[PDB]
Amino acid sequence: GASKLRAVLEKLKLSRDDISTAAGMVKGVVDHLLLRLKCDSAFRGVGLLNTGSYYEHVKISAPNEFDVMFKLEVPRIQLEEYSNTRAYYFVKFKRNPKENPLSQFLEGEILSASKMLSKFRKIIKEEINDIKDTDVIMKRKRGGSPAVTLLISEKISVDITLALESKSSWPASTQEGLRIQNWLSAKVRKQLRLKPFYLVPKHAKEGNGFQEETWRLSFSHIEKEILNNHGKSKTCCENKEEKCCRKDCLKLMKYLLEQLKERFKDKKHLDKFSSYHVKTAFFHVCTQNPQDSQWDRKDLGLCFDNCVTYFLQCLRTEKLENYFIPEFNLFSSNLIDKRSKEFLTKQIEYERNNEFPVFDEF
Ligand SMILES: [Zn+2]
Repeated sequence: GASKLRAVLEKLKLSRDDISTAAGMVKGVVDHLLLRLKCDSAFRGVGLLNTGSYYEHVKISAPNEFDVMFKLEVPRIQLEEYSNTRAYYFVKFKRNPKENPLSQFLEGEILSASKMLSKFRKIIKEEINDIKDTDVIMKRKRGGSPAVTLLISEKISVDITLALESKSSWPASTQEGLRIQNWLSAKVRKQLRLKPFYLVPKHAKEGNGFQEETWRLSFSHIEKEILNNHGKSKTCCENKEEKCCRKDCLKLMKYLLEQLKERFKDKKHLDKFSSYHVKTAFFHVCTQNPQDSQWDRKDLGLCFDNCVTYFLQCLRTEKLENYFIPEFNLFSSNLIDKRSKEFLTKQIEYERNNEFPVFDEF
């Protein structure tokens, strides 16, 4: 019916106009840090990957939560796959034309993420002390995950991820991924694979067996491009007659998971599940439902139910392929325990049967 769902979207947007003030505060700090990082020998070519102000909001429940990614271009990269995981690689250099300033970040022959991150945190920490025009402090240490957490005016938090940039062709593991031919045409897919790919140092809970010095592929820039150009029609959501509910279904699905995680934060068995699992499942639904008529504004309740049931199927069958790397199973028994998915399945099933009481009125 979406009468309830519409009411949900209306309160989430009222908080995003309040964000614009804090968004400018993020940009000011980010621009300042980039200025210093460029003055460093190793971080000479750093910069923002995508739109700096108002970057990713992993939490939509928390407007104060901010996510930022820094790109560092390194040419002539030799990627060695780690144990056929297909999502994690070792970074090596080729031929050594001459020693690079990045040689201070490598152990043995592989490029160490720990060394690069350590100096990265030190340079940032040095700067926020020299900033008294804007009250900022650094959080420590969040388990060791690459994200550096800063806090502006004691209310908003900003996570800064350092990523490597490669303008070479996408790895072989992404060959059969990004299947958007029926949805966004083979031309667009081909254009997207011409874009550079990115490497991100491993998570806090990696989890083993990981050598601790491997890097994970990142295509968040492609995901954003798809989100802003989601329609089968080139004018989708550019006029009143083509206002689909794709983005809304993604928000509701992300907000559902967050509300569930907040509800069971004492057990910490929904913490493995992140907004990226939801985001991954959503892209698959878009692939299975490429027509814009399958995402009509009037069928918001019906469209959201499809996203829910598909996510349920992914839990039961324990299959959730990475949208770019097919052989990478996000819901594999090695990444998340089976009891966790069954727990999440039961909770979601309860929400579907009782018209999602966790959403509203609140
Ligand atoms: Zn649209």
